[PDB]
Amino acid sequence: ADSELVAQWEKVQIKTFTKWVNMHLAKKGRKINDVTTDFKNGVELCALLEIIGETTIKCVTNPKMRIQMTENLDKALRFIQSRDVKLTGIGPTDIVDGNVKLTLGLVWTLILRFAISELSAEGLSAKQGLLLWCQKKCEPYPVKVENFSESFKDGKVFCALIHRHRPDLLDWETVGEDDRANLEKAFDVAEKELGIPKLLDVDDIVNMPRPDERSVMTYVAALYKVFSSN
Ligand SMILES: [Ca+2]
Repeated sequence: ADSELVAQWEKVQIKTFTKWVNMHLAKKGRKINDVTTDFKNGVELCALLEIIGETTIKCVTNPKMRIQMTENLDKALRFIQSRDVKLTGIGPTDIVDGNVKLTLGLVWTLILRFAISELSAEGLSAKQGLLLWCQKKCEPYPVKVENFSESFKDGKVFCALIHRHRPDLLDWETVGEDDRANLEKAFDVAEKELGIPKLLDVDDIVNMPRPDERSVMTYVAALYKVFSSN
């Protein structure tokens, strides 16, 4: 049983990555509907990189020629590899033409670079550090953190992550066997008391046999920032 739910994970990852883009685009009054269509001219990708890159690359803000959109992504793809990112096989025509697997692949490289990179340690993938991070925060709690898919489905781990850091924000006696209740618990606390938009749609977690791994990691990257000892 994979083919229909692989299509479902793609829908979900589009929504989560879109909402993750908007999180940064909102810091300047910008917003997009759909990451698979809204980077096709390069403007909002250049926009996003300026915010999270702390640079002013000059893009053509209302491209009327296909040439200008393509050149927009030239400047975008240039800057990304200036920040030590390996672009597997993504060129500008792949995003101007609106390819979904390569655009999601691009955005995931930005999430990995600008949201999770701090957790890679010379032989530890950024994914490895993040999970080991959660695992050590969740030792006190009756939860297993083995992955970023099934371990996060029922909501207890999102609550432990917040509770271990800020127990005034969340009561551990109120988490139970109702996944939707726990998920709404954590996402409404993080959204009101930590500054984190609801990048995960509760429907998309409760509904599927397990969540999209890269979506969950993106929300978890956001929790990781909000808890910085320094
Ligand atoms: Ca929904």
